[PDB]
Amino acid sequence: MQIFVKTLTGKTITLEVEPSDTIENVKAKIQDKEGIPPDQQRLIFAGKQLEDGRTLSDYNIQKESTSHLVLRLRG
Repeated sequence: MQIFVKTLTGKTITLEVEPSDTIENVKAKIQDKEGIPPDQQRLIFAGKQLEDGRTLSDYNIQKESTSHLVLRLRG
C-alpha cells in the first residue's frame, strides 16, 4: 500500500509499504528519500507519535483510503 509523508517543507513524499511493517522499517525508507537518520525522525499519525517497535497496523494506518503521516525533526 501507499502512504504519504509530509516532509519538513510542507511538501510530501510517497512510500510503498505493507500494513504489518514496523515503524523502524518505514523510517529507513524515509531516510533513503530524505536523508534524515531514523533516530532524528518523529512520525505523527492522527495526532500521535509513532513508536519504533510498533507496526503501521498498531495505529490502523492501513484503514484510511489515503494514509497521511507527518515527519518532524527531533529537537
